[PDB]
Amino acid sequence: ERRALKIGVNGIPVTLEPINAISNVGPRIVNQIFDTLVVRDFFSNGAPGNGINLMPSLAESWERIDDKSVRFKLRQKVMFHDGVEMTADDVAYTFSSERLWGPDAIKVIPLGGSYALDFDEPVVEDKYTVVIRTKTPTPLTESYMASWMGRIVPKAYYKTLGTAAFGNKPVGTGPYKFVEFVANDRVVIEANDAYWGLKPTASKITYQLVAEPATRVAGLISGEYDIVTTLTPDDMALINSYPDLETRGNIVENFHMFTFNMNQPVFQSKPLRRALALAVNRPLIVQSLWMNKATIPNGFNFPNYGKTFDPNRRAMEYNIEEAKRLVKESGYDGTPITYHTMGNYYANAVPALMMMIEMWKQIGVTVVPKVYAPGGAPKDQDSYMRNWSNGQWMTDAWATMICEFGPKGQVQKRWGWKAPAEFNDLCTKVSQIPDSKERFDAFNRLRDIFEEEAPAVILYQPFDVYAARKDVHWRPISF
Repeated sequence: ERRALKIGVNGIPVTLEPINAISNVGPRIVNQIFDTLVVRDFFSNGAPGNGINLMPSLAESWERIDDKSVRFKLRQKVMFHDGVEMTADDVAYTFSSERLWGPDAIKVIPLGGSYALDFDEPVVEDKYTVVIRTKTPTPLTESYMASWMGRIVPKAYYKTLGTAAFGNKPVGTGPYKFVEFVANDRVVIEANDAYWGLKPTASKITYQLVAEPATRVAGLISGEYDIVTTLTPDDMALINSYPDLETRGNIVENFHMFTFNMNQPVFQSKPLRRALALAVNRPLIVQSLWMNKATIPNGFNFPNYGKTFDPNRRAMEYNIEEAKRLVKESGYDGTPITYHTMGNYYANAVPALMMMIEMWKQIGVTVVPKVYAPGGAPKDQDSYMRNWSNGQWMTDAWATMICEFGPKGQVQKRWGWKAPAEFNDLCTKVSQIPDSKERFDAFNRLRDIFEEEAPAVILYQPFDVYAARKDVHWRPISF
């Protein structure tokens, strides 16, 4: 009745601490180990997979008290995997200054600051009642608690171990409990039959890194894997020709990109960054490698932003006449520039890069691929161009333009983008005003600045494909 699942994955996260595991490969594991206060009903209001009504989870109920404060009434007798009962203390600690958004917390959850709402210290009213507060008004508290920032950690155990060591031996309240983590290789979790919710339906889950997609497809065909991730539309015909197997594909609320180390002199200024951006022929890449199933957004602008999505925004520019003119202006000597990619951690990363190398050769720039295996990431000083993705994890344009690219983010702080002052002032402004024409127009100005500055270059939203045995009716890979 309960089988051990073997999942062939594109990558293994560097840690299982839930915030530091935020990546394309960590949530699928940490979402089984941990729970959130509330969850999104992805099928609410007729939504075919990405709906937004919030439903109870670790919180049985919740009440917004005012524009800064939300009271959560917690489920009782919820046990962490080590037998310690979850209480309001744990929830308060999860969103505390000490763990998440204060100055010392920034050092160990480097991105806790940039991804935190403007929290004030939570208040514990009683064993099962906590109030989550913000120093300034924000309507996002409740939906943030359903996000990948909201996974609840055990205060005593986490504080004792510290963020790094906790990430190697995580304890949560989720339906599966930690067994093993071998860096760059596998994670094993096992059924938690003390789970407060529905009993787990698998006895154990092993996430095994299988770097090459063709090896993952061959492993599903041979029965070595029950489920495999991060395939492309091109793999679908072969898999679906096996009656026992099937594929599932969808546009995901994530965009692939390439970006730059702007601490490097070659990328400290926008001309050469923008030149590389304007030479990307996105429709050709989508037609060649994605069977025309990947979507090209009209800027840093996605429908899940709701009131801050602009359906009439212009397309991102393709102008090799201007790209050639900007290469000449930059004084680009012709020196080869590396583009680092961890194989096909991102689906079609290497074939899209090879097509972009040809496009960049056509505008006078020489880009050379530097393909590395998991754990072989270069030091920041050795990184120039690289690929990345951003998951659009809020129903508001604050994520990821402000999270990642704003003044508190890693693109400016770690990777050296010296953003125009109007950009950082607009980031500050949008975060202190409600949904309105002012806020909507402000995000459009930020999008315009993003395209002019090219701290990153959006490629497309991938058509993510996974595959599985038809007789495997539950798949913990987080669509």
